[PDB]
Amino acid sequence: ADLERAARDVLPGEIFDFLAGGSGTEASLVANRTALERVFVIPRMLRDLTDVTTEIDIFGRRAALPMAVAPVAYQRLFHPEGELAVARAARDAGVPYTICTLSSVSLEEIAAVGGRPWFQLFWLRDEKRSLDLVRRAEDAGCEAIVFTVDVPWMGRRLRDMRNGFALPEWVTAANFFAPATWESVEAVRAHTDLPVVLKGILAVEDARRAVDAGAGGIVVSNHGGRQLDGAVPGIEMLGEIVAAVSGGCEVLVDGGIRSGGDVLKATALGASAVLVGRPVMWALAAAGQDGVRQLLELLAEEVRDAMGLAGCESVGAARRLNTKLG
Amino acid sequence: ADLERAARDVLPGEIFDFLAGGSGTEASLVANRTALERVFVIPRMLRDLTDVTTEIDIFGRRAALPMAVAPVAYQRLFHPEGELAVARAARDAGVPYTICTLSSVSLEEIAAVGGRPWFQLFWLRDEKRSLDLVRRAEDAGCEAIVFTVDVPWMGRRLRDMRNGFALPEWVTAANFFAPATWESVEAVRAHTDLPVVLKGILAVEDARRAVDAGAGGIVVSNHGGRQLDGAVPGIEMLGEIVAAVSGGCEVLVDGGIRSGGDVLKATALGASAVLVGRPVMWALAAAGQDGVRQLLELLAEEVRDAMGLAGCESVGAARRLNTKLG
Amino acid sequence: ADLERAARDVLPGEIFDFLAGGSGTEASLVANRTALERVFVIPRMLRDLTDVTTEIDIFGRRAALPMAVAPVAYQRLFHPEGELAVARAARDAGVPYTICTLSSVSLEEIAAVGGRPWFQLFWLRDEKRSLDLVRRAEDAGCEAIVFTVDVPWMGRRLRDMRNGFALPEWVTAANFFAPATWESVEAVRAHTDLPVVLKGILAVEDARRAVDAGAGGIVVSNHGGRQLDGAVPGIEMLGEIVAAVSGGCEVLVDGGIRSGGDVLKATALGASAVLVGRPVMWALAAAGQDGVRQLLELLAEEVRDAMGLAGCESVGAARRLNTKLG
Amino acid sequence: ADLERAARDVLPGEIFDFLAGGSGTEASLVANRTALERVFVIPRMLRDLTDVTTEIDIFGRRAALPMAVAPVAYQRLFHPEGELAVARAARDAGVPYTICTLSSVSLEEIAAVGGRPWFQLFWLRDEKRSLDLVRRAEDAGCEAIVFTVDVPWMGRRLRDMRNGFALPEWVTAANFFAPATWESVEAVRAHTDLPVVLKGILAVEDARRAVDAGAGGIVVSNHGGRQLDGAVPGIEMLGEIVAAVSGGCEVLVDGGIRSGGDVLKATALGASAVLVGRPVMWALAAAGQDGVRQLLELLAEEVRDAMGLAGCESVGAARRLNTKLG
Ligand SMILES: Cc1cc2cc3c(=O)[nH]c(=O)nc-3n(C[C@H](O)[C@H](O)[C@H](O)COP(=O)(O)O)c2cc1C
Ligand SMILES: Cc1cc2cc3c(=O)[nH]c(=O)nc-3n(C[C@H](O)[C@H](O)[C@H](O)COP(=O)(O)O)c2cc1C
Ligand SMILES: Cc1cc2cc3c(=O)[nH]c(=O)nc-3n(C[C@H](O)[C@H](O)[C@H](O)COP(=O)(O)O)c2cc1C
Ligand SMILES: Cc1cc2cc3c(=O)[nH]c(=O)nc-3n(C[C@H](O)[C@H](O)[C@H](O)COP(=O)(O)O)c2cc1C
Ligand SMILES: O=C(O)C(=O)c1ccccc1
Ligand SMILES: O=C(O)C(=O)c1ccccc1
Ligand SMILES: O=C(O)C(=O)c1ccccc1
Ligand SMILES: O=C(O)C(=O)c1ccccc1
Ligand SMILES: [Mg+2]
Ligand SMILES: [Mg+2]
Ligand SMILES: [Mg+2]
Ligand SMILES: [Mg+2]
Repeated sequence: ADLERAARDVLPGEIFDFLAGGSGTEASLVANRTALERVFVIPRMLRDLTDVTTEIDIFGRRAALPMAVAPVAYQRLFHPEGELAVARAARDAGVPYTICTLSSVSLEEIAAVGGRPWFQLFWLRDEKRSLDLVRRAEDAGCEAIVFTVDVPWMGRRLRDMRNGFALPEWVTAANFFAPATWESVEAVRAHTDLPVVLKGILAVEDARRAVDAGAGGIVVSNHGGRQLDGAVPGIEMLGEIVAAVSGGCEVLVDGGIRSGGDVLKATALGASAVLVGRPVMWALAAAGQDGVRQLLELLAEEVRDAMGLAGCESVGAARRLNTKLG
Repeated sequence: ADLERAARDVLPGEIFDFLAGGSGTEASLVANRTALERVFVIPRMLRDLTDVTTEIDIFGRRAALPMAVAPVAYQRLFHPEGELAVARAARDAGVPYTICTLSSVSLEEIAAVGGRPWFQLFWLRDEKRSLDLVRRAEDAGCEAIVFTVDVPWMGRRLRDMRNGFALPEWVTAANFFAPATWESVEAVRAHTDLPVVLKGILAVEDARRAVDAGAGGIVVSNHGGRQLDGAVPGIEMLGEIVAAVSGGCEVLVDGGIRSGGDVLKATALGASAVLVGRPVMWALAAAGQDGVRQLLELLAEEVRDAMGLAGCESVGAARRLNTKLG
Repeated sequence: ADLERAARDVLPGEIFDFLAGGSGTEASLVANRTALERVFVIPRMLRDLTDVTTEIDIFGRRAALPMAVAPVAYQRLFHPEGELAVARAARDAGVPYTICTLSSVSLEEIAAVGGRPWFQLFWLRDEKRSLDLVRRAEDAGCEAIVFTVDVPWMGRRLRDMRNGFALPEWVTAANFFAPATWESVEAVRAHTDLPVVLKGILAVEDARRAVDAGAGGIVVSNHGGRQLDGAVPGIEMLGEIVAAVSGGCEVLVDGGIRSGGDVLKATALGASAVLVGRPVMWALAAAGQDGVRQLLELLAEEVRDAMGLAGCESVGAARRLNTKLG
Repeated sequence: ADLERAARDVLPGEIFDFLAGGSGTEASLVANRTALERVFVIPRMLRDLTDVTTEIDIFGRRAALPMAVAPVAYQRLFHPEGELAVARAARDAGVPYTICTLSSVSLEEIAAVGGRPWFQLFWLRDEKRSLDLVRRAEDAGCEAIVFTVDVPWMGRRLRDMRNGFALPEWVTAANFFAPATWESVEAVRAHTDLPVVLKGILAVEDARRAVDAGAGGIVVSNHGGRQLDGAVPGIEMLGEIVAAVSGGCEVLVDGGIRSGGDVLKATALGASAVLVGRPVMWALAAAGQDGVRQLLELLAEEVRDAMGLAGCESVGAARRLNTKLG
């Protein structure tokens, strides 16, 4: 959120491109923003705002905002403290932090920071190794398993191909693949008491099947435009998906959230909470832990401002706002 | 209306930005104009135009045009004569002038200019002080209380933050805050016989509740894009709101009105009248009282021209025009 | 149709602006083109094209194309031969030519060129003088009275105001105003056996009333964007109007026709024929009579090409084509 | 697919324009791309991808991808090996190749390359010569007759007119016209056992009549924007056409396909397969046979990538994907 310039200044171009890029022609990356910009909120007036609160309860825990840090791999690419800097700032802000399967600091180290860590799973070739990663995350105190379900394999990121981009030798997968199926979801659900959250759902019937499968939540998402190029933005499917699950699981959304007003739009369309990816990495690149803290404080102020201006004393009230496309 | 250049020439940049700016990304500021530009009128032909009149009756009084000067705070920012220059030109044009709570000349001085002064209220922390301001306005001969209902607090105007903009010491609140609620509306309605007009309504159910609450009018408005960034333009809610109140109160609109054709569009969508904000301040900056007089004469000619070209001998006929979105 | 550059090269700027301009912000001028560009034809294949003909019968006479030259005042502004050059080229092409009330050569001189002259009427202050002009036109052999019904007064053409544009002394109204009403239409209809064609109809109920009033035709038109700024383009009202009159009169359209493909679009939306204004004046400015001849030959080839490519052996078949908005 | 630059580098400008251009204002050429860009796919997740296959069965034969090389005349314009280079690369990729009536190498030479040759027919003035060409194609082992039905005559390609473009003397119609009708279709169908595929259908009723006429397939197509300027893109008619024929023939589409994601969009809208024209010629110009091979390998990888990311193990599954317009 205007820290993007600072991050472009400091990062090597090919790392900036790894962060910023999408797959193919980047149509789905651009559409995430276009779709949000077409949504207008219809605010309410003259309601009691004596106790405006941005807090929510999600997956058994209070969060300070309806927002979590999205899983983004290899955060030491952006700053030497990598995941620890981001997790510390998230903890201090009361925001859940999603630890990656491909984190550049081990999941146990990040969980020891405290806060509310979730763990994002990629399915390994091996049910047994997959479930061992889930068990590690649970043993370390992670509070939810965010199972990424839109990466049978990685999308074609043409910026990275044009750059011949590769992991610097000083960045590794500190926790150390086969396509996940509904059978994999069931194996995870049977082996943990943590809520299983399926990230990357766009079809209404997949959202309904996720509830039937025992998911505790879904993230309506086209993976920041990095997977199928031409995949619909999650924000365009969110309202239909929220209606189809009719309260059967938490429904989160991501893709393009860049302000507290955008958070308000997502909640007015029915989201329980959003994920935020690239902006958190911009803040990390620009100023480390303190950069991420400042970003989360700015987003917190913007969310409180937008809610009150729209007559909403709580996130639940914001979910009852109506919208109009423009 | 092309006086904007002259105003940019003369004003200090940070004052020009205070006037021109909106909140956040300015999406709602831009949308006010985009929304008007999508409306096309379907004109009628061959009707009697022997006595074309732009006059309306509103809040017990004749007005020369279906237009009033919007409340804009601190008009000495734009010209040394500030509010007195604008109120004199409005009086001479037969246009109501809305005196601000944050006027830079006292409300009694502006009311003494004559004309048809309305008074815009911000709710004070203190029902008693709020009602004393209403009583001052009524004692001074103001004809309507325009209660602003979309500012529980001021929006985030990033131009002003980037400029570190502050009131020059030579500008003060010459009449000298807590969020207004429906209880505040009732307190005002019980304490005045003047029509109470709620400015900043966008939701249909808030317009219906305003009628139920005893409002004499509403202004369908997103506050010139200065409050919630992402709030729908008033012009996009106007037709639905006019249908929902079904004549129970006057329905005004503002945001982006820049020509007599725009006034015609608003009336064809059902508005009783419009407010005009920034253009009046451009005229004031460019040429003081005579600048505002010339602006109002130009708008008067454009409204008469547009009405007649659309076959409308009266504003009521213009409200029966149909429109098409393009 | 790419002769516009040549015309801009040769004409004085203020005359070019008189020709090219619209009223107000020119929104309706631009919308005439935008609206045509959104229409796509659904062509038919494999039909018999052995005898493709672009001819139509209109107002009792065969025309070589479904097109007439629109009334454009003061054509000596564009070329020394003015109206005679255009009328000669129209005659030779088999296209009707509309003589203006404000022609710069007398209506009797232009009618003597031959061809199929129509006469465009502006209502004079005086029913008697108005009807005398109609009688002159009929005596001279004009075949239709094109009564302009969208000019109670002239629109505000800001290019001309900025230019301080006035008629050169070498251009006069060689045939030598009060707002026309439905009473005026009836006076004309009672005083001529020629078909009366009302030019400037946009509302469906005005098209139905025109049939009830005894009009032989209407021109669905916003006057090339020169009258009400913000008036809907005629092409956007054409289909609804054609359905409402259900064959009760001829329905023509104008505004922005710049190719034979555009003629095909208008006919697929239901027009009996189009008028063409500015392009004919470009051709006249660029190369006089021979310029207009070349323009009409190009339009004739483009209309025949478009019809055949869309599977239409006749203009009637083209009116049965379907369209899709894009 | 980014080989377009290389082709522009090497080809003479007027040959590049012959390849790239459309008719008229090129509205239909541009719309082919705009229309695809508005389509978003709704991908499915968590399905079995153990045996993803891009193969289809069409006109009695397996094809490696749901794609064929479109008929493009005079390929020696782009490279000295012309049609033989393209047909060899198509054969090696398992893609059908459409031999043109106006090929610059004889149809028997191209068919002898092997692979799966189809033959595109233009109707000759002479049923007997037309049917002799069909018999030549069948005798040579072509597997389908692609009867072009949208060229009663060639469209007006203004780039070629402005260039005064003509065939170099070193390029000839190595196989050596009157408008085709439904009678011509029947003559072809009665004289061959090969499937007859009507290329250039856009109207729903023409697609239904094609099935009734005994066509084995249709290509929903506006001829790459080269025939009627203003013709709807095929991709905008495809879904309605697929529903109307309800499995009665194969339904192909072309126009603007530039990636495997675009192939996925076409199949999600119901196409059995696509044709690809200009990109194959870019590859041929840039690098001959090996250029076309590399293009087809890239398209094959992109189609497999897009299918799997959208949860589709087969092309049939991709046809059951839903889409949303954006
Ligand atoms: C560099 C980068 C790496 C990853 C790695 C992962 C990952 O190992 N697992 C996963 O499940 N999602 C990922 N993502 C998607 C992310 O979690 C959000 O879906 C989008 O970034 C939301 O959009 P923005 O807020 O970024 O627009 C990534 C996004 C970016 C930019
Ligand atoms: C500098 C500036 C100050 C104020 C202060 C106030 C205010 O103390 N009370 C209120 O109730 N409305 C205000 N407004 C909104 C105004 O009354 C109109 O809502 C919009 O200006 C209509 O849009 P434009 O005609 O300007 O597009 C302002 C608008 C501008 C530009
Ligand atoms: C310079 C100029 C003068 C006139 C004078 C007249 C007029 O004395 N009577 C009338 O009834 N219509 C007029 N018109 C409108 C014209 O008849 C067509 O309605 C539009 O030009 C159609 O649009 P284009 O083909 O020009 O887009 C004019 C148009 C132009 C440009
Ligand atoms: C230079 C050029 C020549 C021809 C000659 C023919 C032809 O003798 N017969 C036919 O039946 N279609 C043709 N076409 C259309 C082609 O078959 C495809 O319909 C479009 O090229 C699809 O669009 P793109 O993939 O090109 O967008 C051509 C296209 C181009 C560009
Ligand atoms: O999932 C991703 O989007 C991503 O960019 C990525 C790249 C490498 C490893 C893991 C994730
Ligand atoms: O209400 C407003 O929009 C506004 O700009 C303002 C700013 C300072 C004081 C009062 C109003
Ligand atoms: O009718 C017109 O549009 C027009 O431009 C005009 C101007 C002067 C005289 C007559 C018509
Ligand atoms: O069919 C075509 O589009 C085309 O361009 C063409 C041109 C010359 C000969 C054959 C086809
Ligand atoms: Mg996001
Ligand atoms: Mg306004
Ligand atoms: Mg026209
Ligand atoms: Mg194609």
